[PDB]
Amino acid sequence: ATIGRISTGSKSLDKLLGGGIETQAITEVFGEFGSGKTQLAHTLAVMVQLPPEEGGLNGSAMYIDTENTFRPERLREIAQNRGLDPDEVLDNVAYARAFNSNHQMQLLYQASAMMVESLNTDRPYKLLIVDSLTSHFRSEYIGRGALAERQQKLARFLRMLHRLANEFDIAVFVTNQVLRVYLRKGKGGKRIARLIDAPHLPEGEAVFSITEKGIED
Repeated sequence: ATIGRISTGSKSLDKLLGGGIETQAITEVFGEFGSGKTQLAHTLAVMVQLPPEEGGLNGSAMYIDTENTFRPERLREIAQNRGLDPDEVLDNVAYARAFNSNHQMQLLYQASAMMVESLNTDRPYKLLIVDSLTSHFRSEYIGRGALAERQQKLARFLRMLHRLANEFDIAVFVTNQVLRVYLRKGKGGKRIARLIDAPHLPEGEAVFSITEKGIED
């Protein structure tokens, strides 16, 4: 029942989030294409695996890809640049591609089954990534008349994500193309993260960089 924390790689971004990404909660990052959402997702996929003193929870990660954003070659560079074995870091990230919105919900029943199997092991799942959470729902429910249903399907998927985060004590990290964090391009390849409407965290901004290590100050 202790709320775990995952470092994002950047200490200024971790400060804004009150210590990092929370287990038993969903953290949403939104912004335009190229604002760093997937780089943050890839950095977290590595960070989670690290011991607490280094910013992780000694866990494994699951990655649900909706629009082919997963880059194992990028995860290998981040693992290498942080002094880890890239093939071992890769082995600890379960990847699954969602082809449609209904397949996306079905993937959560598979994540649930996988989480149970790895629960007693020395490396339980501590992170679930959903890259471009809303892309399939917007593709399939177009126009004024399918707005009610899209919102209904989306709310249902969010209810499911909340249940998994609470019963397995995992962080859920979701990305959303343009807890909520707005990402934006800053000056000189810098990125600005702005925290919006957090109940117990003040609004503020955090500037960070995209490097060979993924995300850092």
